[PDB]
Amino acid sequence: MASMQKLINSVQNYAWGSKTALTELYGIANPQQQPMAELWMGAHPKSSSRITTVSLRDAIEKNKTAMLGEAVANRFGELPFLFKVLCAAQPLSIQVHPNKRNSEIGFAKENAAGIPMDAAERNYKDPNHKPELVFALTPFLAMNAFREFSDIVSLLQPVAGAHSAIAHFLQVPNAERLSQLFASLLNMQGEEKSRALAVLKAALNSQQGEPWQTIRVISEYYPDDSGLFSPLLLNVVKLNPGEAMFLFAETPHAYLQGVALEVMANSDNVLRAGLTPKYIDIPELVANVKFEPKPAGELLTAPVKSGAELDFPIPVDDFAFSLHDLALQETSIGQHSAAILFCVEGEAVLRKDEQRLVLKPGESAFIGADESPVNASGTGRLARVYNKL
Repeated sequence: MASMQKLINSVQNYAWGSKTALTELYGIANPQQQPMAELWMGAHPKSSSRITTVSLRDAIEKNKTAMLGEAVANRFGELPFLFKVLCAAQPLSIQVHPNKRNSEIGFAKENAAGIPMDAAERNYKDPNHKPELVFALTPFLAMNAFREFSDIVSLLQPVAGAHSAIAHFLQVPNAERLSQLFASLLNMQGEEKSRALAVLKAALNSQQGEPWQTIRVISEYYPDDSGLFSPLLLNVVKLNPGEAMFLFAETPHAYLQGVALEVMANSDNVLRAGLTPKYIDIPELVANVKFEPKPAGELLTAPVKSGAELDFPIPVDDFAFSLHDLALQETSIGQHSAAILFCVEGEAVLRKDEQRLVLKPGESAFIGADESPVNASGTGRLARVYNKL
């Protein structure tokens, strides 16, 4: 193993992935025009990155302290982050990540039931909650958290007659009635559901702009989904490149279009909340959602610039994320932990003593804790996932 290891990374060819994005952005080969949904950078047991070839997982397993650093070897016992490029060419499902206590419970329920971790029925893979950070690489359309009540009221007007639960909320717009509204919409069946959707679709022809536009787009993929009402309840966000959001527990969100970097745990817990053909346990979902608005001005995470470094402070010990402006003069990039460095744009030259490693856009390198620091020079920006402990 050299000081700096250029990663060979997995691309997950999920059907919702873009056939072109990784190629357009990074020159990643795709002669067969497969959907390319996620590019994984990390040591996940199902699909670890490789180094020159051996599994990064396997390499770390053989000297955790040297590779991870003492702090991470102590606190986590494994690489504590998975770093992805996500390319959403179709709108994805609305999801909720349960809080710590409910995660402990769900994890235990599933273990007690003997559900394999890998089963498609398995919803809880960690007895904990860790936030997730999403950072836009191209303009990125998403939903995140409930709108202020007055916003929801205004948006539900044109569809007040779609369902009695909508009328009920409008009569007294509060958290309790929002919860009831959310549950009622998800539980609509048969003609009740079709009538509600008919009202909404008629509205889509007499309302202009957002979120009505987002509903139109989603309806091309989920034309019979009660989740079509969701943009009226949840904030629709359009991230410009370089903007980011942190997904809090107990909060519905959805990735709808575009390319983003995602920093997340290796193992997470997901409850679905719409835009899915799958079964939803509504009582469980509702018991794990906080029906409280989040103001639009609070949706983006505010980064902090210090010299050439832009940190995105994350309220969790597990992982940290920064962007580094490259210059032709070297700057030192150092950390107490394993790091993954990813060239966002431009070109990065990494140097450790006499070793040099060039990263073109879309390429990444793993730096073991023992090998910090490395000097970076070039043009553009380098993204870093690491651990601050």
